[PDB]
Amino acid sequence: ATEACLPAGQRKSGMNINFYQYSLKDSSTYSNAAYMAYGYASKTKLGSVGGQTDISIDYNIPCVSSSGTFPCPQEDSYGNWGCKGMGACSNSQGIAYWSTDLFGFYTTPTNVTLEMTGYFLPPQTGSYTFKFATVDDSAILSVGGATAFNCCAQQQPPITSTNFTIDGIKPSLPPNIEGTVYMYAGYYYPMKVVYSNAVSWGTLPISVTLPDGTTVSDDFEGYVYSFDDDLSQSNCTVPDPSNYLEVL
Ligand code: NA
Repeated sequence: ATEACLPAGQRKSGMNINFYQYSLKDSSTYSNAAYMAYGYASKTKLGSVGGQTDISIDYNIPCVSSSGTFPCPQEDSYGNWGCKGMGACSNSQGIAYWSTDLFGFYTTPTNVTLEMTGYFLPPQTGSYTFKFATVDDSAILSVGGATAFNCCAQQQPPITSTNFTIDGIKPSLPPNIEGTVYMYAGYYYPMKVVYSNAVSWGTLPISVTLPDGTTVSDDFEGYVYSFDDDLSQSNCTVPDPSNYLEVL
């Protein structure tokens, strides 16, 4: 069974996002499981935002044209280089860019690592299939109190588990990388996404298919929550929700 939790403190809507330094055009650091599970936090912490319910990433670099500067959808880049409907671009694909596109935090989405944490609250008991439609550049998803982070300890340093629910670590990988978790209604499941980009475009389309077959994509409002740490809440961890002994 996947470990879940019952935090007793004030629930907040959305995930916390911590941002950490990642070097432009470093294509090797994020290829390692240890880095993606926890090593990212040994680099400089850039900052954080909270309360985020729209969690998909779709970062497009600028195209500087005489008609102005506009983000170029990845699929519209061509040549050496232009953007369809904009002509040739005067700016490089290969430098850092500053934007608030990631969760409103002003940083360099071209080169950054971020950690999303929160608790997923299943409305229905059954099999949930999480998916990343594509990954630019490297990402993991972990679900469970022994795999994502410890119950009632959302804000602590990362745990060392490499038992990822979705392993999207840059070796490129196929599209539509998926991992399934059997979940019991009403229990709060620790959830961690770590995402990294080294250059240019960044993409992580996150979705989950519910037991009833419906798909929730990008906007996880009503499903994801945060709690401030309470390391003193003795009963918080539920190692096997299918054998929890009290009334939920
Ligand atoms: Na990229």
